[PDB]
Amino acid sequence: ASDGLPNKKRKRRVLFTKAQTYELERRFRQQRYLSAPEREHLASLIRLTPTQVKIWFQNHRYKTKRAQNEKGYEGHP
Repeated sequence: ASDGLPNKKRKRRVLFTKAQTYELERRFRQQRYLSAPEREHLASLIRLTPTQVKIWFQNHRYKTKRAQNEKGYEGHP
């Protein structure tokens, strides 16, 4: 459901719920990038790891609205 899906694409995924997807998309509209004093505070506020938040903002800047998302695609980021 959150760590699994009945499809064949990617494999290994991340699939996050409505608190997690809310905060990540709302910084992706107003910002590009978010530095360590405020990025680690966003990960402690929402409850995730520093390495999964860092590579979420890495994979979202990658020509993303098609399945040509060549390096760093965890589903369809």
